[PDB]
Amino acid sequence: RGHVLAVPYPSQGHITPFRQFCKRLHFKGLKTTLALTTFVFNSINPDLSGPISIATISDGYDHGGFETADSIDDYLKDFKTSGSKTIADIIQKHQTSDNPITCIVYDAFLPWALDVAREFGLVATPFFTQPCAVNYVYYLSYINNGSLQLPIEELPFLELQDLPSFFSVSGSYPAYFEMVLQQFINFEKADFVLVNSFQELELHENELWSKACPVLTIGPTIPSIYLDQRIKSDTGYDLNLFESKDDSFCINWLDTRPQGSVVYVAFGSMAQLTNVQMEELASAVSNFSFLWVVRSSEEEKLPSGFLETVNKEKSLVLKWSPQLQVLSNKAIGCFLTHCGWNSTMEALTFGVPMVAMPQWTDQPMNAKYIQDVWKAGVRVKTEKESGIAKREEIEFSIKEVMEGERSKEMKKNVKKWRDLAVKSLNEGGSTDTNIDTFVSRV
Ligand SMILES: O=c1ccn([C@@H]2O[C@H](COP(=O)(O)OP(=O)(O)O)[C@@H](O)[C@H]2O)c(=O)[nH]1
Ligand SMILES: *[C@@H]1O[C@H](CO)[C@@H](O)[C@H](O[C@@H]2O[C@H](CO)[C@@H](O)[C@H](O)[C@H]2O)[C@H]1O
Ligand SMILES: *[C@@H]1O[C@H](CO)[C@@H](O)[C@H](O)[C@H]1O
Ligand SMILES: O=C(O)c1ccccc1O
Repeated sequence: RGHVLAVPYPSQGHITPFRQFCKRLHFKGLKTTLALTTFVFNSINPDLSGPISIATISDGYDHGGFETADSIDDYLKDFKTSGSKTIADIIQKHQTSDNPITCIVYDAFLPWALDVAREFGLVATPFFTQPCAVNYVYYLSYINNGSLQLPIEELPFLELQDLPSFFSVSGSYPAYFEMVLQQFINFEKADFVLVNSFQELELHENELWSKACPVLTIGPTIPSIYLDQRIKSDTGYDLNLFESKDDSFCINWLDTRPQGSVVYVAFGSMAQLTNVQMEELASAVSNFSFLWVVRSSEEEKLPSGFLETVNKEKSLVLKWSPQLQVLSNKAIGCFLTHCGWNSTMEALTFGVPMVAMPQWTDQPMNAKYIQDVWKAGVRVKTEKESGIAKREEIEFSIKEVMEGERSKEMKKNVKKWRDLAVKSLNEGGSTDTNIDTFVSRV
């Protein structure tokens, strides 16, 4: 008779793994309530794929969300204040109910949630939505104090341009940098540490980070239908902040294309590219058959007249994609990606080789593992005066994944991950066992 209150950070790349993890807990017999901010809750269009219980909380920006904050530091500060009160509201209200909350799974970005869980005598477990290698680097910085020493002794192959953007773009995003460092301020006092990865994907880094902490890999959070198929209702991502266009057009359009012919291009839910970068992309893209996601707020930055000179026989532009169905479609030749962790793990488990074009935060690390560890893609060369990828380098990287000699080797190397993820989610696998360890304790 346990009840987990799950609290993601209010963004798509964090709500999705949290929701998928709750579906796994429901399948194991554990009730969950998902705590969403009021702005996010009123932004979702509910087409559910499974049972869901949602409580709303506040970050202090119910009306406008993050865009109405004065600054990133004010947003996180108000969210700790408002979010701590409204999380406590849910726990207190449920204390006289059939199933009082017994545990808080909270986003590692929000370590103040452990203070609330302690105040009510609850089990507390941070949930890291980024891979073990990224988190371990941040842990090493924190136990120093905000500084990392290259080379990292137990990971000597990493260079400065492989690190999270906060290290290589000096002074960038100081409040977000303090946030990722402060994920470890009280993890000492946490019962477990949960991570959206699976052990066979980063054995070395999972082993290293586990010496410091009790870490439980519980991923990948990809819907059950694509992998182990143990959860029959888990057919897709069902908490979308972005309207889905009514997905059939894009997937009908992909079915007409020859196998491996389409270059899929997407940058996640919040990355913003410059006009100069959009033009180098739009030029490089146009030498190929492509499916490119440009979010509605980014359409301004494409060259004027572009969305009409597209060749509609071979190519298509969307505001948002059904990315899971896109990546499982065999018209896809390769994935030009910003290397957000969900998109990386989705590309890996589906066997789609990548052109890595990291933009910031943990993306450079994922780009490095994509190219040099998993050997499932190549990283675009960026010119150093700008940080920008020129169209000729973007085109070279696409062709290297689409057709070169290492292209054939990268396709077989990435096809191994599906069965390893499936094995991990099935009975007796590392993730399935780690979920049972967590459920037993709760
Ligand atoms: O057009 C799109 C682009 C992204 N995604 C989903 O949005 C999530 C993006 O998370 P990620 O960690 O890759 O990037 P972030 O948005 O956090 O930068 C992923 O689950 C993708 O499958 C989608 O459904 N349609
Ligand atoms: C972190 O700061 C960045 C700006 O540097 C914000 O864009 C980001 O806000 C996210 O933006 C998404 C839309 O692009 C929303 O889906 C998400 O809820 C919101 O958190 C900040 O988190
Ligand atoms: C932070 O800056 C990056 C570029 O470095 C951009 O991709 C994001 O949109 C912004 O939040
Ligand atoms: O939403 C994310 O994926 C994210 C990742 C790193 C830093 C800040 C963020 O909002």
